[PDB]
Amino acid sequence: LTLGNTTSSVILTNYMDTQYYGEIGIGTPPQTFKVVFDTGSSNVWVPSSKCSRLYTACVYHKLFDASDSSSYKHNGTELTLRYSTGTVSGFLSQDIITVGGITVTQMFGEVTEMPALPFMLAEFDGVVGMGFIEQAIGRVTPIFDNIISQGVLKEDVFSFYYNRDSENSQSLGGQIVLGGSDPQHYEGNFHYINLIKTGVWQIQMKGVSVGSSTLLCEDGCLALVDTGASYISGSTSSIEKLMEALGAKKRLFDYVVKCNEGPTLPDISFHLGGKEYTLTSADYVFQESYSSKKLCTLAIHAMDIPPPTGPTWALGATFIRKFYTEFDRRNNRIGFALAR
Ligand SMILES: *[C@@H]1O[C@H](CO)[C@@H](O)[C@H](O)[C@H]1NC(C)=O
Repeated sequence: LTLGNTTSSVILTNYMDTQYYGEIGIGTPPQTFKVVFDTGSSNVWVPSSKCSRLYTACVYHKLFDASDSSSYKHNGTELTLRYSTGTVSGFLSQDIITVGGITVTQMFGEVTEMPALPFMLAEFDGVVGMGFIEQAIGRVTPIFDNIISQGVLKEDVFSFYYNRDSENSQSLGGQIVLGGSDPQHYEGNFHYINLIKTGVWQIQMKGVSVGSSTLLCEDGCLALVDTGASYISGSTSSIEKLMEALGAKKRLFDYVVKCNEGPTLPDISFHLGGKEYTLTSADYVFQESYSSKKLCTLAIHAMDIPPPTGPTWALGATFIRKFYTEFDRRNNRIGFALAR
């Protein structure tokens, strides 16, 4: 390891409280992309100029064109990246990547196959995996390990702030700090849990309360802390018992409640380290209306994550909006503080 004096921040955009992304530059001169920063994956990719326009997703996103980069280095190795909600495929390339102030030589996927569902619903183009090299497809070095290698970051950590959405332009959608936290977006103290293992941003969860009754994950279970997931997710069995306690109808791939019922829905707590992490109804309901004649989506959905990672709860954007999150690679722990 080597610690310098820099921290660097990335400004994020917030789309409808479901997508949080910022800007990176790839190549010389820079080609800019909107990318999700995702603690649940370890690869960088962006759509490629070599993606058939019969993939409608490649008609609607920014495409990396290697033929316009004087700093491109060929590799060409095929890879497939499986995400919870979809899959992309392409080949490895190397170029210079601009993220915050920071310039790093990085191996990434040029995606040539990008399915309409879900990528036509993406405001972002690509992904910067903030996971460990142990999960990296093609054993490629993740961008954060390559940034640590430079020895410029004050600390071997990064931090996520996800804001509530705005009707304003002037709202900061979110912020990643590389090498630190920003005390301007949290208050009180960080409270830390140690990872199960190095190699996955996953921690032990001791319980899940729905009011006063600890009626879920009663023994113990796993929480993946997933900056790239929109929702809080548990296992189909876990959720159908959560969603019974709340009084919510199962639809295709979300649960709903009558909009008028939304505000009187109970608190949901998550026991992590020595602290209860409590979300109000306002925190997990898309309160779009108060009518008995409309339906309102919950920001807790059902996801069966396959082994070895799973089966596990995932704490995504619904949870990070309330709790500023620090990802400590030096001490293999996660710190939560109350976001402001
Ligand atoms: C692709 O990259 C890896 C990573 O270092 C390297 O070991 C491999 O031989 C490369 N292949 C080509 C054809 O450039």
